[PDB]
Amino acid sequence: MEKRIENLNKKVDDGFLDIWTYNAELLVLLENERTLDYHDSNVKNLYEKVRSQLKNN
Amino acid sequence: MEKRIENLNKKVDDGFLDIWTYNAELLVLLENERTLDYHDSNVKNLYEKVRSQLKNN
Amino acid sequence: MEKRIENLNKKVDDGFLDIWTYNAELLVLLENERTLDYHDSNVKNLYEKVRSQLKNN
Repeated sequence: MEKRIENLNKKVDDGFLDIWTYNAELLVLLENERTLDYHDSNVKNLYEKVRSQLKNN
Repeated sequence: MEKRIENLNKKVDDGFLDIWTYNAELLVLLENERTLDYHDSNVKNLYEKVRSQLKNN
Repeated sequence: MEKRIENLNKKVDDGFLDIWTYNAELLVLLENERTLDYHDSNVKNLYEKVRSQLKNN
């Protein structure tokens, strides 16, 4: 019998991982082009959010 | 006893809030650098999506 | 009676669609400004992730 709640929890975790992994990859490309300055506290704040989310997943 | 569906609903809402809050913060940094022009209707359309999602959460 | 698991599954699918649609729209604006180079394999990798996610939803 289908474990509906376990499967939906796994779908949410996996989906959140894919979303935060994409956010990390875009942010590293924007920092490499220098679009955003890694020295700026507002940019550091973005980086810390993505990092926090990936370690949590 | 664990309220599994209530807890998974709270996890989804909280996760969506964190994702849309990040989208808003990146978009304001890209508009401040003028990478995207706030005058452009396609950029306004992004802004309205993030705004709609944050008010809904 | 409320179909709680069916409704939470629909909320997750719809939310993921809105998140990946936003990612696609931002990436096309950043490629149009040439912030990111569509010729770069790392940028192609972003594009393929968003594309994969939208076709799956």
